[PDB]
Amino acid sequence: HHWGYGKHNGPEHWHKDFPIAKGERQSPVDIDTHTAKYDPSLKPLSVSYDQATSLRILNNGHAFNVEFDDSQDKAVLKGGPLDGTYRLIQFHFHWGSLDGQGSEHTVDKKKYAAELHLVHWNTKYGDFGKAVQQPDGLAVLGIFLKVGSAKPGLQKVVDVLDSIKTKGKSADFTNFDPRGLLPESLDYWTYPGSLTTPPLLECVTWIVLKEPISVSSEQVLKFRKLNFNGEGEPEELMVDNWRPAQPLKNRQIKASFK
Ligand SMILES: C[C@@H](CNC(=O)c1ccc(S(N)(=O)=O)cc1)Cn1ccc2ccccc21
Ligand SMILES: [Hg+2]
Ligand SMILES: [Zn+2]
Repeated sequence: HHWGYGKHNGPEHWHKDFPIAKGERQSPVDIDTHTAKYDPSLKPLSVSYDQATSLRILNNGHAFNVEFDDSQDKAVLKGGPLDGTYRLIQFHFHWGSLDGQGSEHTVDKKKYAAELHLVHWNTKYGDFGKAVQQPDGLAVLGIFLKVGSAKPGLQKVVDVLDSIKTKGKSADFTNFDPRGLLPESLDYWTYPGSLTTPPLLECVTWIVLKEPISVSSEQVLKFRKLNFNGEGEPEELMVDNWRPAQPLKNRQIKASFK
């Protein structure tokens, strides 16, 4: 009865309504560093978020999304393994109920406390709706979060969570700079995959950053006080909204560094 991350409608049940869940290029996957192939022909990533227009933040019952104005080429991603220009449309997180779990992708079986997804769509296709119908329609920039010192750029996001506590609530969120959530280095692994939540469409080129960002115990704690439920329903904490690693099948993970 509409997907979730619970015992009764969680990841292992998604295949009943979304048959593609057992396909050939499903995400997330485990990054085995010793089998990733160094590819010297990969180009440096090109992140241009200087004219980024954030609009609002909302709780959709699965996670919280900060949306951006993508009517024009304001914030894009170019280079790396990409072909063409991809527009930033929204970013969201996946997190756990404990510091030792949260991320969707793992590195050599190791799980991080959470994972950030910056979602972009191929401008060649006109609009997001069309992009989700093509093999190279999306580009998701994934960043891992580990518990340590505080991250300044994340605090503004943390402060407003109280106003979007339950399903369906939103709040205006203008003038937010995404550049405050990037690690120093832009080295990455890349592979062809899918969305990690229903519809689970196989239209994504995944770009996972090697270097994770640090956030405090207090910062992640705040994420854990959100609700899956809308106002007036019984309370169900929003935690562990992540999908388990899927088999790689016949794909190869390419690294941009040695
Ligand atoms: C795609 C959904 C919207 N979902 C996403 O855009 C999305 C983006 C990134 C991730 S993640 N975590 O992999 O980065 C997950 C979801 C709408 N929608 C629902 C049914 C549906 C059918 C056709 C087209 C769009 C449709
Ligand atoms: Hg697709
Ligand atoms: Zn995601």
